[PDB]
Amino acid sequence: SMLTIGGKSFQSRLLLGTGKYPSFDIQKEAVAVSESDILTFAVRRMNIFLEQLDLSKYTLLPNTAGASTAEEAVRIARLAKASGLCDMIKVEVIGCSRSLLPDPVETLKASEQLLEEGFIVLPYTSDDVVLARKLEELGVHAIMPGASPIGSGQGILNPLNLSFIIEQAKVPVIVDAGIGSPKDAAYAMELGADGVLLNTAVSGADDPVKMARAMKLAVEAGRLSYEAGRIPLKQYGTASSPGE
Amino acid sequence: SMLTIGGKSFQSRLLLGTGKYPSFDIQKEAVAVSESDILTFAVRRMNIFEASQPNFLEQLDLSKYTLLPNTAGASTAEEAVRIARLAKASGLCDMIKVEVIGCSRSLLPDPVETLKASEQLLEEGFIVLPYTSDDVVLARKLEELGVHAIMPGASPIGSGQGILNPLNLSFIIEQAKVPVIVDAGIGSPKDAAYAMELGADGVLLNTAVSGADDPVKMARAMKLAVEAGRLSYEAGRIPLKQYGTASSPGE
Amino acid sequence: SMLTIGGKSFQSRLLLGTGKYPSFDIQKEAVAVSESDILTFAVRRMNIFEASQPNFLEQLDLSKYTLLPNTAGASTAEEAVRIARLAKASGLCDMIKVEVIGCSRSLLPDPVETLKASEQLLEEGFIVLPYTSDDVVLARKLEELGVHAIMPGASPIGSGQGILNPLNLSFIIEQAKVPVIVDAGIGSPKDAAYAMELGADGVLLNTAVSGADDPVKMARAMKLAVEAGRLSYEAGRIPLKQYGTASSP
Amino acid sequence: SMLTIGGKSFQSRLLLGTGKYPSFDIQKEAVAVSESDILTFAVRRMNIFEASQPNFLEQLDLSKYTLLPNTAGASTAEEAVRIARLAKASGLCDMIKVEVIGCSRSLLPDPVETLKASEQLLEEGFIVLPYTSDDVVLARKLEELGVHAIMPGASPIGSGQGILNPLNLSFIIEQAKVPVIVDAGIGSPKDAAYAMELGADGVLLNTAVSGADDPVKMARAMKLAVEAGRLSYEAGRIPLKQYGTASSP
Repeated sequence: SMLTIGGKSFQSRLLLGTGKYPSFDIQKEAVAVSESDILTFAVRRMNIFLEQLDLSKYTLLPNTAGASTAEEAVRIARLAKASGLCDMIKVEVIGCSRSLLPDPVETLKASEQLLEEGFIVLPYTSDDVVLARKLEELGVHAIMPGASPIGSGQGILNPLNLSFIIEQAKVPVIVDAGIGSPKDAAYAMELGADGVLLNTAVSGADDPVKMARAMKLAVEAGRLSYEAGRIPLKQYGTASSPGE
Repeated sequence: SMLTIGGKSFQSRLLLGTGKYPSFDIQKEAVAVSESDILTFAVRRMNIFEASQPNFLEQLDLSKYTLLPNTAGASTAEEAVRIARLAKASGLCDMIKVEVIGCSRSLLPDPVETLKASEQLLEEGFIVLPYTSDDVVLARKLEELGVHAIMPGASPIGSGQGILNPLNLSFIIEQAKVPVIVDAGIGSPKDAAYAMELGADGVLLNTAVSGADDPVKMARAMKLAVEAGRLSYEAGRIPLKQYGTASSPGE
Repeated sequence: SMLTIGGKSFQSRLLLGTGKYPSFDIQKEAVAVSESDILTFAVRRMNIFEASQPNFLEQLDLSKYTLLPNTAGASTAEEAVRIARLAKASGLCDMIKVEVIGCSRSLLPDPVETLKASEQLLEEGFIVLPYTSDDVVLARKLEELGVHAIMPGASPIGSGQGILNPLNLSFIIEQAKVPVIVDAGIGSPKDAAYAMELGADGVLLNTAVSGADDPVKMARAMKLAVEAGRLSYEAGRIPLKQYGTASSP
Repeated sequence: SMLTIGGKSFQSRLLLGTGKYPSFDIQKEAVAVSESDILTFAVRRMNIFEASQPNFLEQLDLSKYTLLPNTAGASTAEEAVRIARLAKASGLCDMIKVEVIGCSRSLLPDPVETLKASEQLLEEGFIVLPYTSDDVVLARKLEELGVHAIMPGASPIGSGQGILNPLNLSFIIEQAKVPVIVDAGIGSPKDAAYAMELGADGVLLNTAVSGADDPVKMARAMKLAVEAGRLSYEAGRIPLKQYGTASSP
């Protein structure tokens, strides 16, 4: 089924970040060739606290990057909404300055509060399997487990956990950041994810426009493969596969 | 600079295998949506070798593609040469894929026989593309014979495991003076994209597509994956963040 | 160095589970050859409940071990606390392993219930060691409650997969202010050794030893593996050579 | 069983290189604590090849070990044969490790020259052990020449990455009719243990030990790792649990 969040459907399963591109011209070009329908951005890092873009053609997913506690995240979200730049909110509460991995307690807390306030909520979380279900039980509109640490470029580090999260989900699962190249974006969709959220892997490339194109194709390719029923892994029964 | 083998250029970097699809209609549609320019097939298992088996490449306009018949079935260089000669005599050979399997369990290639068959076929005027392992120096040895491309396998034929040794593949691509096309052992788009991301000039696929529940859709998936991986390669992907933890000896 | 938890030291950094061995004779021999000083056991499945279940500690001279009863079987913090109280009242509790599984399929831990149970048991005077996931910040949240050790799993219980996310484990061990012991998901010596090579203070295993065709021999192997891994960590292993290939962006 | 090569038995399954230690004193104690019975060394780089070069075997009591000189440095089969002959004339050769590197960047072996050198040395009466890649059929071609052991690399020499293709190594070990010893590329105990867990008859290492901050302690760690891995192989480890997720097609 077409990616649907909070009752709204999207033709593109690729969520694109904005803000760290070399220039607005390159950013606008990248956004276009990506064909993304949902654009995400760090609210804090903006004048109100992305130009040359007709926001009327996109759904805005501002995030609370910079927040250390649920309270700071709620403050940022309320401002985004009041500023008219929020169709849905990406709850992001980083709890480690070194790894930049999310704080589960604060994410759980902020998600519950923002749901009570009427927001369409999408929490950025780790690949902790039960935690993901806990977030869903609050009533969030999507769950966004990270493939790996933000900006690591390592791709998905724990396919097994991601598989558990996707298979138990009752709302869309979108792999968020930690992506480095098309192979990672494709793998996420191959595992059954409903979409992928990318930012630095594209804006940080030597040629952002080309990479944005590559990611668009990779997400499509991975989704098609998932739907097509790929071949299984051949069983050889050697020592490298204990129990086989 | 698109894929160029033996002086001929190809718009598509995806080489598609034919012959094991559920039907000729599905195969035709798969070939079309893949946009592949080079079609590969095991000639030994076709009507031309014996009229007890249907022929592949059916319903296909052979004039719109470059044919890469392979010597699957050969156990020795001599058997490979026999197959190649017959394929050429039958008008189904533009280039030959030298495949000499030396293990019935893993289906991995025999290096000695592959080197032998490759040298012989080059002497006979063929455009030669050897299927080989990811043994780095072996790849250079093959190039030194004068082959027109080197086709290291990502993993064993039909394993569906993708690239098992990206480091070795990286060494092979970085030292090559002719195109490098990752051949089989591919299971999904992520693997095809990765090959291109490492710098491969192309990917050769068969069972991954023909064996999927929906071959036509997977054919389209692989086409997109190869294009995506190649684009990423050209675009200069971001590096890996260095955290300096014990999981990375040397930070 | 020497493993120290709650101020108590142990010569062996290998923690061993009891209760699932083929027999008590084998369990006794496996425990002995392992040289482990800390034994864990699921109180919920023992005789100290309603119906007479087996006494997993039968034939063992308990004066030779520090007891770490666990709350396996608990679905909520409340049930975990009750199990811990039971172990304490039965005189079989030196420290408590808090385990609250939240997924019947993966058997992965419930972070909310684990946080809750840990805080409650600390309030009740126990030396607390929570079993947790490899969620990095979660590990710190547990430490910040005042627990005496953190026990992140290498992979799901009984998976035999070994360490699935060494990076996350590395962050957990490097930020920790209490001992970090990799718990379960271990399949063979290579995994136990890796855990120690990453800087873990110890490893806790159960079925990888009890479920092997030769439990006693595997106990010996794990003993040697944990020792080897630790020595390597201390010896300063060689770095990864960099070739500058596309496979290393 | 016991590691047997050319009819000769060895108590230790750990083969150790010499000549790259911080000092001969450290080398001696490292070799001692490793309990290795077979020592390898690069003849082309020591005194017997050029008086201007030192003797990597100083202070060692060679009568306590079986000598496995290697042809490291040889770029062709001819050079390898020459090095082997020298080692023999110097009375420093019980078995010969054939090593013909064909890439200066990766240091990976030349299959053609290795095949050629092995054949020639066998003809000249040597007990031959070729260093090779993890090319599965290549390993068998070498065996079929009549060699006494096959030594596939886990990864490139000095890479410290451990075993990069366990599947291929598994095929090599399962098809072999002679001992298979994983040679170099090893970085820590987890790798040595894994090699044995896959069923290797032994492991050969050098810089992972000689290059550690504490070579003596690392030598001990590797001794324990090889023992642990072997014990696990024999003990019958637990299988990999299957969850039937998309991550396992």
